[PDB]
Amino acid sequence: RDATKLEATVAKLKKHWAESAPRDMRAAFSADPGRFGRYSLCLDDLLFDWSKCRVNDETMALLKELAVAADVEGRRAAMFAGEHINNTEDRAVLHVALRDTSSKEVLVDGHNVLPDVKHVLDRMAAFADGIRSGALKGATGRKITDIVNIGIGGSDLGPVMATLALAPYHDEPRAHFVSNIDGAHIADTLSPLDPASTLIIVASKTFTTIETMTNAQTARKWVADTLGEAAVGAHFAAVSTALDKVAAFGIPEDRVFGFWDWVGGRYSVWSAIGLPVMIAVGPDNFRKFLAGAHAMDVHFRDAPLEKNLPVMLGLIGYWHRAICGYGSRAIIPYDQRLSRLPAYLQQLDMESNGKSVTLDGKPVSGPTGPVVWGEPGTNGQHAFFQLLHQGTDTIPLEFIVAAKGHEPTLDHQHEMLMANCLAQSEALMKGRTLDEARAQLQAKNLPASQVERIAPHRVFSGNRPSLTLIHDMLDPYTLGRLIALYEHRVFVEAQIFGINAFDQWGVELGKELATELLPVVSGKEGASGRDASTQGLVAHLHARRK
Amino acid sequence: RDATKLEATVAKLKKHWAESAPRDMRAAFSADPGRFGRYSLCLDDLLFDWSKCRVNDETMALLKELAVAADVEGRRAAMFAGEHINNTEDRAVLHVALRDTSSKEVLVDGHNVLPDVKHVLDRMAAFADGIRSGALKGATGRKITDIVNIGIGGSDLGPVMATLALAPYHDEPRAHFVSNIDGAHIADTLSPLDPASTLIIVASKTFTTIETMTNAQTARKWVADTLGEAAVGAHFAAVSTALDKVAAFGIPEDRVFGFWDWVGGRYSVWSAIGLPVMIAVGPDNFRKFLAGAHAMDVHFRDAPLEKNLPVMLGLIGYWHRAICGYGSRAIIPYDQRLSRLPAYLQQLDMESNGKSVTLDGKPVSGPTGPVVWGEPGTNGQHAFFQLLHQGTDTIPLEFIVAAKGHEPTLDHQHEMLMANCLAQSEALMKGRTLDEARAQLQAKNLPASQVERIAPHRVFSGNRPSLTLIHDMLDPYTLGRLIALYEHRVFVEAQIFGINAFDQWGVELGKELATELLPVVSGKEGASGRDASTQGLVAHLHARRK
Ligand SMILES: [Ca+2]
Ligand SMILES: [Ca+2]
Ligand SMILES: [Ca+2]
Ligand SMILES: [Cl-]
Ligand SMILES: [Cl-]
Ligand SMILES: [Cl-]
Repeated sequence: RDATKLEATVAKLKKHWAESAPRDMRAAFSADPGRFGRYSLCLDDLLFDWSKCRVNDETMALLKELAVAADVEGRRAAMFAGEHINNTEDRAVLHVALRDTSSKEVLVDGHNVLPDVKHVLDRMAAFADGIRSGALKGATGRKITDIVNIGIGGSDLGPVMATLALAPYHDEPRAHFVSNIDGAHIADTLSPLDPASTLIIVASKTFTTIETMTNAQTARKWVADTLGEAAVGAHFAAVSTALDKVAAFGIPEDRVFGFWDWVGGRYSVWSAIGLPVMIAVGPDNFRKFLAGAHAMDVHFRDAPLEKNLPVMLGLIGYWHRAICGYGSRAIIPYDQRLSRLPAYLQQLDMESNGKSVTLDGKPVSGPTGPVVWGEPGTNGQHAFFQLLHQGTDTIPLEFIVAAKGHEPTLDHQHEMLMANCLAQSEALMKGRTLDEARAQLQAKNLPASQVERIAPHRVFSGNRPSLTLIHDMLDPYTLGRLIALYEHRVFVEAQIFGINAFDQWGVELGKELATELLPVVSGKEGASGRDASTQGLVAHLHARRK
Repeated sequence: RDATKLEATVAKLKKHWAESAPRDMRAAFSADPGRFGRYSLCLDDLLFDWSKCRVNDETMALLKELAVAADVEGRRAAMFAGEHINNTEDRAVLHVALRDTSSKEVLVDGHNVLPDVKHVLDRMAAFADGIRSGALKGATGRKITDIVNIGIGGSDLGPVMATLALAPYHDEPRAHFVSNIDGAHIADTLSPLDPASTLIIVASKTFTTIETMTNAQTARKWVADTLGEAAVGAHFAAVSTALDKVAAFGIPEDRVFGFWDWVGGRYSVWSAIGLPVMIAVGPDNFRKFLAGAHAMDVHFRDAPLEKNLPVMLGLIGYWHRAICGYGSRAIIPYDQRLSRLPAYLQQLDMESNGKSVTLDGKPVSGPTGPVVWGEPGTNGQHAFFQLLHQGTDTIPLEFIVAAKGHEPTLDHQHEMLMANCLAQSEALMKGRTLDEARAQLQAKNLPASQVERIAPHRVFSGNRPSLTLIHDMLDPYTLGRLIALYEHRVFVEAQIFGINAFDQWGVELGKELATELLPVVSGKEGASGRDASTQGLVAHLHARRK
């Protein structure tokens, strides 16, 4: 890594944005239709087109220089090598090992981790098969009809996202996900269910995660109240490494599935944490999900910078955020089954890159992670695209769509879906001028004064950037490949930012203060010494609760 | 409205923010604990506390001057009076009339709308009661067990949000919501259902909404394929005013429920669009939902500026966006049942205020609507609060929480939920200095070298603003009151921005281009000279579809 060169290149990119980057995208496309080919890449059926971004050959040359000066490639090699690149926590970062079916070995501290990874998946598969087949029954001999995952953050969003995304691959048992400490979540989830046919999965590495374990004890009582204490072992599984604590809870060791310190929560869906996903779609589908991620990993590791999809995606995201000054990015998947992808991507991106200090503990040099937000298309069009088109800020779009849906009789609806996806990016680029707006109103034969009055309200600046990702069909493999692409774009951006993508020290202060405030809120102690707002809110809660 | 006074006051606010607004919030609270009282207001049980925002008495006086200069009060009166304040469409704006049980008359174009409003509600209630009781059966004589709403935008987000929010008040029948043109949505929703016990509600004022009516024809074929053509009339209701088209489709007169041009989509959950919510919770609960909104309407209309909750919420929202420069705001409801509130507020806020021209068609003077986003607490803490605490940008928080949950046996979970809510706002304000981070590490007896290595990563800037809203319990009335609060804050901000909150010209370009693109995507027509990216994406789709 070359700090001087990196800084010089950042400055060149800012000068370039100011003086040389394309301003009129209609004109750029008109004069230079070759830009589609130059600013797109494929990996197998996956097409990544960033040609509607405000870039030219000089932009891409500078971005390559940036990737080189940031040592994206060397930092990547360190990750794959099992080096302790999570420096603040002194840990390896090896979510890639979780889906690695090609390497002979991957070493962490002198130990080949691959056999352990594969052994856990094998045990998960045997368990999932048994639950799915009815071979493994509840305490009164019933086939399990419902599974309830209990976890927070990374122990939840991945499982939810993937399970919903793979609905066509999921039959019985039904899958439910509890995460909020709010009692509404566990209460509303368990109330319609029968304990006799329900499996609870408790996802916590330590088995002391306060919110998860509080929910877990509520579920434990729900089982034991109806089926008796002895039934707990037939109605629970644990995703945990705290073998002492899982035994104390009454979960047999053959229903406990572990993972490792080098699996970050927001990168854990590939591990034992994905157990509810594997129960939902079956082990074969879960392994296809792993295989798709693995294909993206091999590509990420091996493709030269100019052909490397995640590197280009990270470079373009960095461009948008740090150089163009866009504070957010909207990720709009044109697939209702990806309804919970944006929320997943919020954790992956924002918790990784929402950082103000570098690896070495110094203040960062520019903006770091942007706000990530979105909803599926077409839904989002009818909620907030008004602002994306006519708002005062430019917000870059990341579009995702499949060439084929899963409904053989509704391909016409899929055609409308695709047309809308392509039309929105086209609209953001081309806009509509006052003359064009005027002409449309004149064609309705409105009075001249009304045309003149309304026309300015129908103007669209255009030149708003977007990129589009197209895959053949959202199947397990394609989903895995998509998530991995985003894991690696986030890695890339973090390296350019100079931050640790793999720690999360920013959650500690809230936890600390929540621990102090619990007995205060519960009426067990005073809010003496705290700020007057915290005091006033505590006082109000107490008054309203009395 | 005084444009020169308004510009002057904005300039004063910018100068005040730079030079005089509080920079050290710990000091601001410790020196002046009275700030909690001065920067909070109540309406009945509803507490609104903005004392953790970066404001003092001079900020608040300037914001009052701003409201006066913008003629917030005159514009509000014009809304309540039925004037055509949606000037670009030449329409009144009277969502407030939909819940108005106190006024003698509300006039639009000389006609009292209140009796029509109340008559539609009465008809909806009779229908809802019949469906709920089993008096109104399917074509083969079954009690309806499932309702499926089909709509886009404002015909979907409100129904979804409110039905989830009021889960404790919803028994039978089950409620489902279809919106995406993606065939996955209607197929996944209808697949498990029995047409014999299913009622489809088609929400489209025109009954020509392309996505909704495509979905509606798919649902109609689903009913007719199993039950026969004649059965359609017993399995559909319409929220529409297109009486000829509704009759042609097969929907009887007594199951069509209308609304008016002065009800905007994103303000429509109070109208006949709320029918599925009314079938879910019952008419008595729906009327309580309206009553809560009405209580907030009367307050908004009648309270003086500095005692007016929506006015002060809009002024603080404007301050954050236009003065402090915060491009987004995070709305974090500490209630799992409000899981779809942020998505609802995105449409309400962003589609209203994501505008670049003033009422008179001139370019706006500064930033308009911000990006609105969020997830419920505590879930969001474990997803993205890392970034909210330690990211490079400050993003203001709007917290919402209840003093009491619906599960007495889980009130300890509710105490944890409230403690986390208060801890997050406290943490955002207070932060943690380097010496404070070091002291925590030193208390764990870590080596000095480790203390110095780690401490900078555990620093929190603090001084990050938030406001908190507390209500006693999320019941129908409280939900109604909360949504109305946000309708009116959006109103208030729009008046300061000088824009039309009530049009949405920005959705037209995308629709236009999607209509054109459909036959090109389908292959029904050849190419016709679009940009190389659109062409490239089309060619890829054709290639992958065979
Ligand atoms: Ca399925
Ligand atoms: Ca203190
Ligand atoms: Ca800003
Ligand atoms: Cl996590
Ligand atoms: Cl004109
Ligand atoms: Cl009609």
